[PDB]
Amino acid sequence: HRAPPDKIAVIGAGIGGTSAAYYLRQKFGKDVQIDVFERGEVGGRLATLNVEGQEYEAGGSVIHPLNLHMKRFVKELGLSVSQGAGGLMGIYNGETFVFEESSWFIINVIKLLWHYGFQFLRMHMWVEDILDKFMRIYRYQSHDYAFSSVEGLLHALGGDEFTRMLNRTILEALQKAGFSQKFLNEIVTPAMRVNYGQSTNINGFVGAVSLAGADSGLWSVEGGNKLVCSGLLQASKARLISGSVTSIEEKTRTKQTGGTVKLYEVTYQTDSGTASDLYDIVVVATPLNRKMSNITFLNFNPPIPEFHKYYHQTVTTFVHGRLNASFFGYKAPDSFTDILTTDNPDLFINSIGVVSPVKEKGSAVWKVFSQEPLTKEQLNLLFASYDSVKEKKWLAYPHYKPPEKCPPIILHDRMYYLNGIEWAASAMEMSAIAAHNAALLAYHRWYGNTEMIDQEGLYEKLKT
Ligand SMILES: Cc1cc2nc3c(=O)[nH]c(=O)nc-3n(C[C@H](O)[C@H](O)[C@H](O)COP(=O)(O)OP(=O)(O)OC[C@H]3O[C@@H](n4cnc5c(N)ncnc54)[C@H](O)[C@@H]3O)c2cc1C
Repeated sequence: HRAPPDKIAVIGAGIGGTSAAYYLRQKFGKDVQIDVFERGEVGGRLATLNVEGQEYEAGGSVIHPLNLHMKRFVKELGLSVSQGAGGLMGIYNGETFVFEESSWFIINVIKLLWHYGFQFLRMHMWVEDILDKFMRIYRYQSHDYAFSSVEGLLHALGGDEFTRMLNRTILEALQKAGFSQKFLNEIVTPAMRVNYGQSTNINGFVGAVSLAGADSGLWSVEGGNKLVCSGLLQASKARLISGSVTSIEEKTRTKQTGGTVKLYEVTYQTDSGTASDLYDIVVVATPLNRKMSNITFLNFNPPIPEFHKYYHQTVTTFVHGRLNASFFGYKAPDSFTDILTTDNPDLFINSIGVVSPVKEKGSAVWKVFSQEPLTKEQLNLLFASYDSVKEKKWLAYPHYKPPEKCPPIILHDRMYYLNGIEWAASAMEMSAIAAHNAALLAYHRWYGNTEMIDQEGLYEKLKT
């Protein structure tokens, strides 16, 4: 038994930050002060963007059914789900379509059998086994077990298989599993491009998450994914502070009872000028690039270990206007919503797809993933006409460079960093798992419940 903490800072009003605030509240009780910093708008990558009067998801867009944190949250917050359908889908290689979906599902079955055989089925079954192991996390989190390291977490779910996938490229992985060069370049690679704007040179684990994201049932939050952030924030009853955190420094206190412990001074800038406050615990729920969150770490002993890592640029470009169906090879096209690309370096886009707005109400609204800002020439070559154009540059996810070691969860004595998780998978639910885990870990670390940390073979014992 020990003194419960007075103040906790959470840096970042992301889905990660606000999820932390929520779970912290659940572990430390109503008493503890929780402050969430946000230099920008709540939601971070779950922003929207106004296009001819309506809001569209510009960052985090869809949510899988096995995203239980987001499911439980939308339920608890009483938000509505925009579980819509989609449309038609094709893969372009820079000459023609290696594959196009038909209106008859049986046609599609036939096409995919001829072109790929059972590889469609076999990937499914390989992915299910990965997912199935991964779902163990919920049971462990519902029983409050924590993990000090993204690797250790994965190990606890899938054992060595999962830690080896992290160090493998999803290409290596699927070749070792006997998937064909054809299927890898025609199916798998486009999926990587659309999802993570990178090729099959990304973490096997990320990649398998990616491939479940072609599973069906998908949905989004009606009104914006970013509502989930503000909704949790409210429901956690944390104090939201608009300011760009600049610096974080250890100090020593003096508990009335002659204490001598280590606090963290967080300095942040606002309109008015500089301001600061002292915290017993810190959770960083933003990436630690100097381009993404300029926090300086002062007088630490020992120094925070190396989270130095780089994210990948993806530009979401929205266009109200009609496509150039002839730029993909149609001439007189009888009658055609999403185009994915193969890894052809003559292409300048990752994907291009008609979108619906967040609210629920040709020449329509399109969404273009590109590595770089689209030039006038490329917009013109892309669309016949366009009334309006909107574009956000998004350090969106890691530049997965396997083999590599995920950034720590523990930066210091009582300072935790959840965005390490991205290097296993960048997704909404992944931020939620990390936040949950980060909260548990901090709690167990504060109260010294070492029986609850880094416990292996949990699933067996927890299994009936
Ligand atoms: C283009 C795109 C598409 C995506 N599509 C999907 C998808 O289809 N499905 C899915 O599940 N996920 C998707 N994601 C991921 C989704 O956005 C998740 O939210 C993501 O894993 C975490 O992003 P975040 O900013 O919400 O969280 P975090 O990165 O954990 O939160 C970062 C927060 O910290 C704040 N911050 C930064 N610096 C400071 C500072 N100095 N002081 C205070 N606050 C600071 C930021 O403003 C932000 O709010 C997508 C992301 C992008 C960019």
